[PDB]
Amino acid sequence: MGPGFDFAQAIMKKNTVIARTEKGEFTMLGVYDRVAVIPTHASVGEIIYINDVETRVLDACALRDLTDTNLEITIVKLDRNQKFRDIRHFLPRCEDDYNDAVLSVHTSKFPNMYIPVGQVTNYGFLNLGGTPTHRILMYNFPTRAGQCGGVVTTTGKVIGIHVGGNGAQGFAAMLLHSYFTD
Repeated sequence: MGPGFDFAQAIMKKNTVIARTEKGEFTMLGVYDRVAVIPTHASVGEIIYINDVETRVLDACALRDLTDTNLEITIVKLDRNQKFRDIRHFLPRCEDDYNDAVLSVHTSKFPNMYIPVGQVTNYGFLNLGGTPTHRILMYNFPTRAGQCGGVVTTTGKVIGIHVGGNGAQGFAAMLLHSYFTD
């Protein structure tokens, strides 16, 4: 409807796949080459389904900060025959607050879903499903089951992936450029 949704759509159409693990279907953001991200609670194994194709996982790393605190981001390298468009130049370098963000989801259950979530707070610490978690972004939308892995964007930046909610607020794990240096 506007330039927020325009940027979000451009990311969804070229840089997302549907990932299925034993824990469900997730929006998965492809970042560069065969490297993607997914919430750590997806519990990625040796094999994952990507757009319903059986795919070997070449490497998977559950990120933690240097306080050894969960970040709730898993980086996955996929044995896929095709590279993602490189979107690393759209990743923020530092922890920040944002105005006017969109949360975008693409699954069997929620195809082509775009939610204007508004102001995003650098929340920091969250007890997420009982796990102390750092680098959490917060937005005031009643997000629901099925939105995990959803991509959070502003115009020109990909800032996070949706990892939880409490019925009134939603929470995303930050994406930072430094996670994807190669």
